[PDB]
Amino acid sequence: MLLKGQRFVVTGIASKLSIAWAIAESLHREGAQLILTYPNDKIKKRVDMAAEAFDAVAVIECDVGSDESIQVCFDEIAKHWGVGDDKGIDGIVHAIGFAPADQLDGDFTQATTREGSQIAHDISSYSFVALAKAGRELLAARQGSLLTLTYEGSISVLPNYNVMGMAKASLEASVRYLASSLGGEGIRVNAISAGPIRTLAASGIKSFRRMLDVSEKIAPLQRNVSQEEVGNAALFLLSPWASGITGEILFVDAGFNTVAISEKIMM
Amino acid sequence: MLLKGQRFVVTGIASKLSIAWAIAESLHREGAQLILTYPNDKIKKRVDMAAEAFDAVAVIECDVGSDESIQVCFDEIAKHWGVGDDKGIDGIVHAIGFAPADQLDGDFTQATTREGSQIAHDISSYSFVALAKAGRELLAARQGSLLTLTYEGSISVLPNYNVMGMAKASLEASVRYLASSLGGEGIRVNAISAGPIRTLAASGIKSFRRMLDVSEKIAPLQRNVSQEEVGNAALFLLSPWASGITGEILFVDAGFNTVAISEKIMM
Amino acid sequence: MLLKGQRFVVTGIASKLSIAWAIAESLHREGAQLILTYPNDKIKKRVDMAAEAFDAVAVIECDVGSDESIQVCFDEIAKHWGVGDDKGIDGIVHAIGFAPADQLDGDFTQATTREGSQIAHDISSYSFVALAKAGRELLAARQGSLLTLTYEGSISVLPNYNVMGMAKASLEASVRYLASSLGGEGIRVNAISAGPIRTLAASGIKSFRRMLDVSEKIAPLQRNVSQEEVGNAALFLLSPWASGITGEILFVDAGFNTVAISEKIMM
Amino acid sequence: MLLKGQRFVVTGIASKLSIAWAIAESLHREGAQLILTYPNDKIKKRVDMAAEAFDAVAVIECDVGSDESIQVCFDEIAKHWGVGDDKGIDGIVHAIGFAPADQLDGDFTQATTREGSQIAHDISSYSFVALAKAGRELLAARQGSLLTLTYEGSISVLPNYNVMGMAKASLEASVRYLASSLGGEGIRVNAISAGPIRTLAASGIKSFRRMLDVSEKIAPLQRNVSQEEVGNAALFLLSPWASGITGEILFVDAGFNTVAISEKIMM
Ligand SMILES: NC(=O)c1ccc[n+]([C@@H]2O[C@H](COP(=O)([O-])OP(=O)(O)OC[C@H]3O[C@@H](n4cnc5c(N)ncnc54)[C@H](O)[C@@H]3O)[C@@H](O)[C@H]2O)c1
Ligand SMILES: NC(=O)c1ccc[n+]([C@@H]2O[C@H](COP(=O)([O-])OP(=O)(O)OC[C@H]3O[C@@H](n4cnc5c(N)ncnc54)[C@H](O)[C@@H]3O)[C@@H](O)[C@H]2O)c1
Ligand SMILES: NC(=O)c1ccc[n+]([C@@H]2O[C@H](COP(=O)([O-])OP(=O)(O)OC[C@H]3O[C@@H](n4cnc5c(N)ncnc54)[C@H](O)[C@@H]3O)[C@@H](O)[C@H]2O)c1
Ligand SMILES: NC(=O)c1ccc[n+]([C@@H]2O[C@H](COP(=O)([O-])OP(=O)(O)OC[C@H]3O[C@@H](n4cnc5c(N)ncnc54)[C@H](O)[C@@H]3O)[C@@H](O)[C@H]2O)c1
Ligand SMILES: [Ca+2]
Ligand SMILES: [Ca+2]
Repeated sequence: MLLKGQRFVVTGIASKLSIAWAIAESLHREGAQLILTYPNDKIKKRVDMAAEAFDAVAVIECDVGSDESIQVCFDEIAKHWGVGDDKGIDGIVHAIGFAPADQLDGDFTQATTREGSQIAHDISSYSFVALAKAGRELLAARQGSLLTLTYEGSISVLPNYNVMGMAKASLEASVRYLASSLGGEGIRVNAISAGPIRTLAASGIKSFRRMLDVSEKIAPLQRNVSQEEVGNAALFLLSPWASGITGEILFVDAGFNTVAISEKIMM
Repeated sequence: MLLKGQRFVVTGIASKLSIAWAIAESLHREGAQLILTYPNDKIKKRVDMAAEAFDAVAVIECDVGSDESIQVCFDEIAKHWGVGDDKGIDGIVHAIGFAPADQLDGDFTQATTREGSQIAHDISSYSFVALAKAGRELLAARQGSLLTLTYEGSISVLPNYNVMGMAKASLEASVRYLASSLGGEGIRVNAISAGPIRTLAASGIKSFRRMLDVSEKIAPLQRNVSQEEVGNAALFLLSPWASGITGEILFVDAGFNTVAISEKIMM
Repeated sequence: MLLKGQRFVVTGIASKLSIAWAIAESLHREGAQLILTYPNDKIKKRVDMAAEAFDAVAVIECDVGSDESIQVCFDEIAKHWGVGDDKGIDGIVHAIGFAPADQLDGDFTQATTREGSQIAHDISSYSFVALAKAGRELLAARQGSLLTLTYEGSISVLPNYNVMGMAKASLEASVRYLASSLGGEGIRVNAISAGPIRTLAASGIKSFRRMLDVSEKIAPLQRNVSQEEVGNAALFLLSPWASGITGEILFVDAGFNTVAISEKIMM
Repeated sequence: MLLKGQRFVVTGIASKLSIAWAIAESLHREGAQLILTYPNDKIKKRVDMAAEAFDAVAVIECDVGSDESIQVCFDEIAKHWGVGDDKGIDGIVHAIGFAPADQLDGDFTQATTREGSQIAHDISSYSFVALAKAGRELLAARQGSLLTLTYEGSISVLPNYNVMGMAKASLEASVRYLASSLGGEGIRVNAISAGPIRTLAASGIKSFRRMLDVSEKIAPLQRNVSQEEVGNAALFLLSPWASGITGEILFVDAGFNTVAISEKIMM
């Protein structure tokens, strides 16, 4: 229905719990054709299953740490989607972040290192600019959009978020800059700031479970959001319904970012 | 399809050019049942035509300047929508603003008066709280949402916007407060900040046309948004797709709010 | 020293605990001449003592609820400060807020009334515009500045803050508008957003003491600010040192506004 | 007077036009002892002259691109300022930014490269964290503060600012994180967002002069700020007067950041 005959490149699918899986899901449900990318061979398995679940046009390798990797990915994409009068792409989904585990443990000042910061910014922030660069002509040809996933750590302190907070502030700046750079070609650029999501994996970590729990206690809706809530918001922003929207950070966080002190917290 | 069997109260329809008409339109298109309200008898005509175009369950009077007017409106609504096991309302749309014309002419300090400010805040800002108050039980019964329309004048100066800027900052605060007050009942509260819209009427005013033109010159997409772009974004926020979103200000302004100085402006 | 021969009008002194007392204090310490205003006869006593402590040029009545009251106040001020070649005023301090007590108790939606909102906006927000209006010519003559006191409730929910949150968002909009309206005459307009202050009175209220305590627990400096911290920041903004600053909201809140979830809160 | 017997480490002095020169100046004027740092041997000359003008305790090398360079700098500083019962430092001033010239020319997407972004973030953003790290114990011992210089490009697009916009969003995130990490030791962390400054050098570049000119046209005070305005604001934030302030971005930009469309711009 809504995305009939529209084409999307989705990155960052690591598994069934990935927000990007849910994004892929929402897009497929609405009639879209997908190419999915994978960073390495060990993650390739989970991507293939997504390929299966959603009838993926193609599954292409893409390490956003490698400009060469990105270039060849977009070359491959050109051959499915860059030939004919109907050439182009309707969206690119960036759902990639990484910081060395040791950057995110305890005191920001003690834990943050020159290299970890460099890596965090490269993979989490520059990579979006990199995909914008490689996708420009295809997106331009269908006036399609770019979408990234961010987080409130950028503008508000949360413990152990650390250098990812810096990397996300950076990525949100890139949203604004790209929207200015690309809007002349009718390409929209947007971000969703997802709330903390209770996953299987995440619930594993005492400190993470704790953060999830104060979240629910602060958030107006008195819960954490689900992946599907984020996927449907993403669906919206990638859809013709969002044609008037560029440069937006859309919070899908059950209202967390708007509270200073909740009544529930007062004890 | 998307809003099949869902019920919405839409205010602020003054004519075919009204953003609220386009909102009503988007909601109907997706299968929704509408009650439309009108402030006075002279505006009633335009509302009726909307009633016609969209098969309105009902057309009820509602002056958001009168608590009594609002109460009786919601009494009337109770009789269509507050009986049965399926009782309740899926959304309320607030698309009402007013300031005395003389508040909005030239120097903010010279032009702003105690009474005009009072009127601007009452009709433009308190009225949303007022509808929240009267709608609480119906919204609560279907976990539905509230939606208002705002503008960037709240946080950024634009000439002659004046006391509406203050009134809109207020209204956006009310979005945050209501989201906190109501979220425990599963009621979402959100706002769209629309960009300047080129209408027939508006194009009439030299000073307005001028503001429209610098807008297009600043905005990344190099245009002003259409009512339908705002109606579809509203559709989204009122829909189950937006179930993870409360407290949001969603800009539908073709990216204006994100620019400081455009390259086009540099001359 | 720093404010030798400079003249300030200070409002909002209700007692020794008032932030405005501390502001007056900082200004006097640095060599400034003060006129202090009082709203009513019962508050006049505390103002007089301030007059005593700081060698006030004059003590004039000023109910910011009355345009007539404000006009005559500025007439009186004209006679001390509006004659000679050295005519004018270096600053006006607005430290006035009020909402009916019943507006600020429990559920925002249940508690907020049309009239309380109206009163909150009138006294807390419009009054600053009103003083700007009456002071324009005097400020213009010495290129002096306006300063108001706000609070984070405007942009972030805190319980029972309610309609003052709306009133403060409004007042901060007025800061931006006034800065635009008045800057052509070299008049600066700024605000301080004070953190919660532990006073004698305030510590009286269980709910207030509780809010103070979560504050200290969230704030980076692990304490609440003192009146004197706010008075010295105010001193700065009213001083020639702040000649490049207009339109600013300066947070003096020991860093509260920047935290989402503190480590101390995590239990 | 105000900073009698207080000690500051100032970085980023490149010449007499440097904002950091003006900062040094303001600090000295108020009775402070300075150590100044230099990045390389060719810049060392301008630093020495500052050493002369302000009676610098010491002039130490510090390339914020080298962790080793930073460590040894703080070792040297320890020997002047880390011995005795009065050991410690009252402030550290970070006034360092760099991006490869080619990152800042034309289309953000075309011009931005993986390496330029990496370099911009390393020198402009991580370096502040690096100084925080090395200075922690000295600052802790006198409960002193850190101060950085930023710019509105972080949150609002300006042409050719590009990857520095991203780097500055990052640096402002670091301000928030550091304020949280360090506040327990009574160390404040703040930033000034300076407006565009008309310098000799800068006026040289057609595109820069143009940006300066639209600035003056947009800014409420109808001018650009001077270095001395920034130095005095810095003086304030480094002073005991600012003891209640941490995590702040203080705009010293003559009100630019608050305008959307000026009346002067409307043509
Ligand atoms: N889960 C949450 O609580 C939450 C909340 C807000 C923001 N986010 C953001 O959502 C995004 C997606 O998170 P997620 O939970 O779906 O999984 P995630 O955190 O694993 O997202 C990162 C993804 O990028 C991939 N990736 C890592 N390095 C790569 C490289 N060099 N090249 C290519 N791909 C690489 C990973 O394999 C993974 O698929 C992230 O950017 C995250 O910051 C998540
Ligand atoms: N058009 C734009 O450029 C633009 C941009 C941003 C924001 N907005 C906002 O969008 C909203 C809708 O604007 P619009 O262009 O559709 O028309 P509008 O500006 O006429 O919206 C006001 C509506 O409220 C109604 N109304 C006024 N007083 C009332 C009262 N006392 N009781 C009940 N209803 C009353 C009016 O009749 C009208 O239908 C407004 O709040 C406006 O501030 C519009
Ligand atoms: N104390 C805090 O925790 C805190 C924190 C942030 C913001 N603030 C703001 O600081 C400002 C000063 O607060 P405060 O603690 O010094 O005392 P306050 O809250 O009593 O400030 C209000 C002052 O205005 C006066 N006033 C009230 N109605 C008036 C009228 N009609 N005309 C003239 N004057 C009138 C009052 O008598 C009083 O002096 C307020 O605006 C408050 O919102 C205070
Ligand atoms: N001038 C403006 O218009 C303006 C406006 C807003 C922000 N700012 C910010 O103010 C700060 C100071 O700018 P400025 O105009 O005084 O001069 P600048 O732009 O030259 O500031 C950079 C300084 O850092 C030094 N530096 C560069 N690489 C270094 C390294 N590897 N190690 C150590 N030092 C290094 C430079 O030599 C110079 O002294 C910058 O961070 C800039 O972004 C300036
Ligand atoms: Ca937004
Ligand atoms: Ca600020």
